[PDB]
Amino acid sequence: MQLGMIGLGRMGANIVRRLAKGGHDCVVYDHDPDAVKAMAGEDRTTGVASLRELSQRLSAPRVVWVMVPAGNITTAVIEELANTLEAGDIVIDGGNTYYRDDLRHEKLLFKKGIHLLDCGTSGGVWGRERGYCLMIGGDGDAFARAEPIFATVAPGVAAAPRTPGRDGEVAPSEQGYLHCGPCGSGHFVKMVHNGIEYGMMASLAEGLNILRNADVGTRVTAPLPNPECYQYDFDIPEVAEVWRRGSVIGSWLLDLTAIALRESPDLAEFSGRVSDSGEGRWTAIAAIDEGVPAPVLTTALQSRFASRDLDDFANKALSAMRKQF
Amino acid sequence: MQLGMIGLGRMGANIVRRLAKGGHDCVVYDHDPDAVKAMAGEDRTTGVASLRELSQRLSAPRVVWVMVPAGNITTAVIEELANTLEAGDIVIDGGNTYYRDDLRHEKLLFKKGIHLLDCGTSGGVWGRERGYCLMIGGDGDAFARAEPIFATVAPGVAAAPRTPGRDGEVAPSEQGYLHCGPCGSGHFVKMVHNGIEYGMMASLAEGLNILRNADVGTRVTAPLPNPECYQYDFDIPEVAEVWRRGSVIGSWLLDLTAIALRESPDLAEFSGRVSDSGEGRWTAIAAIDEGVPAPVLTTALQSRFASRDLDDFANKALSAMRKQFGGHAEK
Amino acid sequence: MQLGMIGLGRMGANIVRRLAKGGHDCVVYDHDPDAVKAMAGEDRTTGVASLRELSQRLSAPRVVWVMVPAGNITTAVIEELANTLEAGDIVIDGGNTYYRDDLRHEKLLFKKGIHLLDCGTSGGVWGRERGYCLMIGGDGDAFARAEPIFATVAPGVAAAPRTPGRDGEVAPSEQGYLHCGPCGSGHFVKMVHNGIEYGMMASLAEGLNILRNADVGTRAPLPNPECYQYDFDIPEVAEVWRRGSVIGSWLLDLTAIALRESPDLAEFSGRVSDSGEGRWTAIAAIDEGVPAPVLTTALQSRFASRDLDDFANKALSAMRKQF
Amino acid sequence: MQLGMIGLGRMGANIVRRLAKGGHDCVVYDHDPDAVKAMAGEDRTTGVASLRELSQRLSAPRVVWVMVPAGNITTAVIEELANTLEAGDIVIDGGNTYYRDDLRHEKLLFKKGIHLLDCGTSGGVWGRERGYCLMIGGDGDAFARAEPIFATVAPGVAAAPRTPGRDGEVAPSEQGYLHCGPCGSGHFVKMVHNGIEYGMMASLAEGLNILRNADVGTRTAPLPNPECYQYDFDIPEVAEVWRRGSVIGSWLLDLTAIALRESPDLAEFSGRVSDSGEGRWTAIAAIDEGVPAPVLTTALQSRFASRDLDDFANKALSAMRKQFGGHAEKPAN
Repeated sequence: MQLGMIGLGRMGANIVRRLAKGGHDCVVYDHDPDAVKAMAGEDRTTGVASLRELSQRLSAPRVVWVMVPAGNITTAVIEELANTLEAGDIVIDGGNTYYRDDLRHEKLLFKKGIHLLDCGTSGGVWGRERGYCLMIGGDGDAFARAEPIFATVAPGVAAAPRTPGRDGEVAPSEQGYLHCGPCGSGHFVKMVHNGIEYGMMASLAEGLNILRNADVGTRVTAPLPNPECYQYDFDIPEVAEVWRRGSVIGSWLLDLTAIALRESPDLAEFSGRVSDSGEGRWTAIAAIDEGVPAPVLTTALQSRFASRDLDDFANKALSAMRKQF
Repeated sequence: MQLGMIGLGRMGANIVRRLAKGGHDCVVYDHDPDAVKAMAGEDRTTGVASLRELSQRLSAPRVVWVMVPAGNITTAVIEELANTLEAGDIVIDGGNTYYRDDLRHEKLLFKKGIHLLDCGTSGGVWGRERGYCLMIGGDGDAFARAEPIFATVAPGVAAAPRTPGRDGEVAPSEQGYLHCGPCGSGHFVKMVHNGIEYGMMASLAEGLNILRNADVGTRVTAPLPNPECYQYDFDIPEVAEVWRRGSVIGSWLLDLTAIALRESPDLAEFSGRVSDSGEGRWTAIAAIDEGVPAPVLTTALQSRFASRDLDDFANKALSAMRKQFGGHAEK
Repeated sequence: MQLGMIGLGRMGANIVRRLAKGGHDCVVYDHDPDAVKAMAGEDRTTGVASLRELSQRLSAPRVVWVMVPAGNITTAVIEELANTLEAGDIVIDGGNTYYRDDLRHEKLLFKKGIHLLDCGTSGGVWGRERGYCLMIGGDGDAFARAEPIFATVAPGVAAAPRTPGRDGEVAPSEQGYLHCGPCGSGHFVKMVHNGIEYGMMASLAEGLNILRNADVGTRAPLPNPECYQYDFDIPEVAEVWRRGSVIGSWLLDLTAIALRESPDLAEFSGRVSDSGEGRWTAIAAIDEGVPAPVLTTALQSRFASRDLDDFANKALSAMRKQF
Repeated sequence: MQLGMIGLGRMGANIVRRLAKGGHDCVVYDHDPDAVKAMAGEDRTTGVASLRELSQRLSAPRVVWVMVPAGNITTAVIEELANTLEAGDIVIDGGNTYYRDDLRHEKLLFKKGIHLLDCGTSGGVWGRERGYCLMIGGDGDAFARAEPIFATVAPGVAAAPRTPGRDGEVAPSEQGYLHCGPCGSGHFVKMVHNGIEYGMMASLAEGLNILRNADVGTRTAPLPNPECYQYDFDIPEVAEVWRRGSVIGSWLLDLTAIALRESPDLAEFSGRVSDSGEGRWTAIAAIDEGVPAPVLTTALQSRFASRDLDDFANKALSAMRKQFGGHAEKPAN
């Protein structure tokens, strides 16, 4: 089965590799023409030179998948794609778009019979040999047409045991992809996956910090009562490892964290300045609009904010106040 | 090798059954003879009826494991194990003891030459099959002598693929045990293990709730701006399922969360009040003394408190303030 | 001078009665006739039953205060104030309008040349006497005209000793009112006033809660039950904190009242509403990358007090029921 | 009546001075020579430099106030006062002592017949003119005996209007001093008083920072609707406006107003914030008691990050963020 791909980075590319390698004709493209050549020289991949050439080098109805950076670069492509496509022609979007962005786009497209499918792509610099968890939202037939594509790019049921409970047969979710519901729905679930990520990383991270500083009763701000109760130097890299078998906080993020600490035992190569792509933020904003109390996820987000010195004016404020006493 | 076990509840019973089956001689004891009785028929196992009999039927040096209710039961046992065992003997506290409490137990035992190993014992009841992630603190030699036990209850390297970065032979951590350091350091890492568990769980929970209520535009206090954006009926169980492979948030908790949501889509039959160990509190008290920002871990802990209504006077003070300045009624 | 007024609840009515005693003419109206009845008797207060009767009663250029429930009911009165007014007419929105909806309300009255003064009104149900702290936005010159209103409902400088370093002439700020900037800027500052108000309330509430359970030893095992044997008299700590302490505040003063009436705050359920300004502040904060754990945590505590954690508590229970 | 003082920092002194004017006989001391000179040339004072000389210069039964640094030093001085004083006497520890320590100090001092009164003292430097909020614990009768000291060094009912509902005659509460209960009760309340301080300061600061950055729609995460965030607010004037007829009227607003008046970008100030320890204890009492205190505890945890104590954790996130999504740590602006 045949596909389009606008935008080719660390992701939009490694998509098309396990698309070909599975058994799919893929027809790639980009803005900076470097990415379109390297791909075109591998199994079942051809690098066109415009959005029109791609639609013409595909089967009607046409699947066309956009993994370009989010914001106004996404919007221009979708209002270009509008003129360069026809009816029956579904339009997957697997970049980090705000579920609400999708609402205006899918109206501009559902005008000219062009369909949108909001895709929640995750997996990263593993998603090629491990598969890319997708959370697709839109029309039920448009979805069904592409379902081939999605299975090829998911990790597949094999990736982990089936659910102690699922007797009978084996549904989308099990392999690693899901019609989440209508327009937005796709990206919405990706937001919250990211919410939980921040939360889950922060939990490990806070606990590891706790351990790292267990020795504060040797390293001698309040006057510490009971410095004998803080005399421990913890092999943080081994503690990370030990928790990998037979405990509860078993997780992919500890596996990576057990790596990163095997390589770099004091994570020196990282400064502290933690960026946030914006999906943490829209999860937090969702919670506040829904009246869902989410202090754990929203406080993981606020810790990143603080790690980039965005607490600055509040900190001057507190300093300026203490002086006045 | 040969071993003693005081306390035969679910946990202490299953350790002996992992140990005996893995070729270890296990002398058992409990307060409850019928409980002692259960571990007589079992291969390589043997009941007693006092702490002196125990140490007469155990070759010097002895290694006695204590798996009993934490606090003044752990203490009282250890206090007689000081009159029962001789010099050079070792006591394993696998219990859920406060590391600060191990600092008192260490000194009260080395005043009759008895080494105190503190073992932090995780896993649950799966641990009899899969093994118990262990965390052991105290004497480097006492550990070394007693290590064949820890290796045996441990899940073992087989349990998870080796870490990309571990070139060569198989280190103690990879078995699922570790000499974490001096006395108390096993219970300490164990504490923080639980803190993390509270954080990871809360992160999923809050997450699932944010899906649960995406439908908040459908039903219609704060005037929800742009309600049309919140009009989804999410299949939470499938969403939990799909994340299981190809996501970043893949975990044993997410697995259980997917099982739990399969059997009961809306968790309709479940409690709503969430209790807390105390390891979760200790972690938060640790983090404050060291000057470690632990907003995520602590706020998971205090979420638990708020679910047992423990935030109620605070709530009454907010409502009281509100009436004063705004004439605001409660709905 | 001469002023409109649409909505006569515990605020807008008590605004009028303050506006009056400082020699202003007021043209009241609210759905309920009985609402517009009571007022019609009070000084300089005129009981119409039509928006058009209202705008005919006013000597151009007009200025009309809108104090109605936020959301649709606010939009409804503003749309219909477009056709009820001409040009050079100022619309003072003193209700609890999301600043984003102020922008929409402004363009929609810039299409009849009607100035919007979005005014963040503070002070609650003490404001008839004590005055209302006010945070206005939109046009420098529309503000300029309405100014002598805004000083009347405000508390005036005399409400509190001048800031050390405040030399010379009493500024708008010091009188208890201020022009914050363009449209919205008024309701945006007020929004943030409420975010801070949530955090100050919660700071005291959580503190009182710690004292109330400091007797915890006399009833997750507690190490050292001898350290938790104090039965604090919360009414009296509240009152001692009023004089000579860092934490003196109006909210401490009101807390102190409430504990003198009700020492266990028995008549309050603890199910605590939030009216939207706390939420909009926390969204403003997330969008600007400003870390606000202390404010947002305080909001999340009101949600939890209404069982809005219920599904998550269920998830955690269901998880525990396995491992 | 007549009163001993040990320790003469920014606090020890200003109680002496306030009492003398209130008409009490002060006897003083603090190691440093010049500090004992400075107090000896004022009304009803008497700068000594033995502790034995001080208990001579005082008449039994006596009242000594202690205002030396918390921990080692304050315990040192209580041990030594166990010899120096005699039965029926009274110790006022007004230091930033931990309530758990007052319970040891009350045992020691009882095994020589003396009474401890623990006094939680607030106010700051303004308390010489204005007075100090005292929160006192200890033996009911030793309070009655020392009450006149407390009543003098407190601001008195005159400092604020009477609470509506307070009938009739002035309760001590209303003076700004309170017997909070038995030994420690006083320091404990002061402890929580400080937690609340952290909570109110954070709430003002986070607010100021939201105002500060309302301009972000003119100046990573893509910002939806940046037409929304185009405000350049006057933080010094908003701080000032809020002081009259609002809900967040407080001292700390008053101070923040002054600070922003002197310095409207707080540009000279560090943005590394200390905590003293009452805040840490308040957070730990709350955890011990199953009292959810996320607002106080986060105000606390916001100072720790302000001192790069979130360092390792941040590295862990950047370590995680790399491994999964080859995410790049963006440079230091």
